[PDB]
Amino acid sequence: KEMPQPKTFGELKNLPLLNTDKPVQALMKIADELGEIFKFEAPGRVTRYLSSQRLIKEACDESRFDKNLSQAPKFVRDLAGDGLFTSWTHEKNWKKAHNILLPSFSQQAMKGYHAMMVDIAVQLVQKWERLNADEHIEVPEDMTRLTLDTIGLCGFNYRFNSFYRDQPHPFITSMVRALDEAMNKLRRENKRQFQEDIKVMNDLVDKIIADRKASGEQSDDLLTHMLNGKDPETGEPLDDENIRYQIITFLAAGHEATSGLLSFALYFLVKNPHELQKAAEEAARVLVDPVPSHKQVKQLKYVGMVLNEALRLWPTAPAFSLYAKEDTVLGGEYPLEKGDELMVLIPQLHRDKTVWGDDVEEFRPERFENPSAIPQHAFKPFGNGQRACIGQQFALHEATLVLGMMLKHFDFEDHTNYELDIKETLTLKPEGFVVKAKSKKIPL
Ligand code: HEM
Ligand SMILES: NCCc1ccc(O)c(O)c1
Repeated sequence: KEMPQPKTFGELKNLPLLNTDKPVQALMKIADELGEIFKFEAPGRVTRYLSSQRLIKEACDESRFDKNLSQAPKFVRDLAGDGLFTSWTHEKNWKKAHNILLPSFSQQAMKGYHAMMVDIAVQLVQKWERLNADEHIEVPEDMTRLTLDTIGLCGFNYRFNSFYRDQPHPFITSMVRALDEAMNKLRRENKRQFQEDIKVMNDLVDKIIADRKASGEQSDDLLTHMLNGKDPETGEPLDDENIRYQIITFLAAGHEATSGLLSFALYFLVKNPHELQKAAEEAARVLVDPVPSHKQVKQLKYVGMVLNEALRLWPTAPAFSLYAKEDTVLGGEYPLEKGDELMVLIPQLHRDKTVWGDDVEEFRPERFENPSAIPQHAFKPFGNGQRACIGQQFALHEATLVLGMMLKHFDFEDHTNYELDIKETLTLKPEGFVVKAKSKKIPL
């Protein structure tokens, strides 16, 4: 078969369709019009956007396709070097870092990060306790303070102290503006600003790395695990520059996807008072202590379904790219040559009615009551295979912990009847999402 293609702009091909503040949402509507697969061209490039489980299940075959650096990864490499998110699978550093870090990202390791995550989670609860009557919460704003701070502490025992600030730590300022300057190229002076922001970031990370080496200190952070770890295959440790790239990667790549998830989840729950009540009821039943234990977080199952359903509707890291390792036919109908690229459009996958049923636009956490009912590769918010999100257990333990506590400690009002507005950076979030809290007065 011959692939549909969206509207073209003379010599710029489909490029100007990406000249927009909301390009994922623009691609979703094209997929609505054109179906499970379309060709997208720009000067010098072509890729194909996939939307059906039928096709994505083959694109997720790792004997046939591997991770491609385009978009999210390629421009981000300018700040995260050959960290895990921005390295090709065949780069020696990717496989080294993968084998060394997998153990520090498992469910087991979350027990070691648990206390630092509760540290920051408590600051968030205390902030909201301490608002006056008539004040309100800026949700993605507070979520982003929390996830950056949690990553900083779990990653390299460094405190950005975001809940003490109107103006973020200069590193965060630099990293935010550096992701902005990366993302903005997707369509095209402050080149020396980027160079300054990179240098702010490296100098800080290399400092903490040297300081930790000089001190000999052992703590419960990822930096300790990186300075200590040896790859079983090569027998080598990571070098100091690579360790710095990983720390920046966890911050640049991990914080926003995770605050986005918390924000959408809260958005869905306030728009669906029956499901908020069910999740509040589980939080009260389970979180019986002043501060949550790791084990109690594992017990918040409904809260976990809530998060999964939020990720289904609005996967906050919304697309990833693959290349064909050899000539191959996709779907029985589309021949591809080696090197041919594909984009997996996750929010559209997650709306595949053949897989989810007809109610795909509905918020329904009970969909995830039995995960084995979901066909393979139908739900991919953490990507695929050996290149899937190393931070997934981190991200979900964090979101479950935090949502669980917010639900234990507060009732919520959508006091403005907020109209969803999805801002896109490298990630997705509900821009301007605001709520009022009313404390249940449960002491920490
Ligand atoms: C809800 C939050 C998150 C979502 C939805 C998410 C999603 C994803 C996705 C889709 C990819 C695949 C990218 C690709 O194929 O090009 C990925 C990779 C990755 N993510 Fe996340 N992520 C989240 C949180 C985090 C956190 C908290 C960390 C902290 C370390 C993190 C670190 C990474 C890294 C290092 C990779 C590359 C892994 C590899 O290729 O070896 N992520 N993530
Ligand atoms: N760790 C999440 C990093 C990330 C952010 C945006 C994306 O589109 C993506 O594929 C991955």
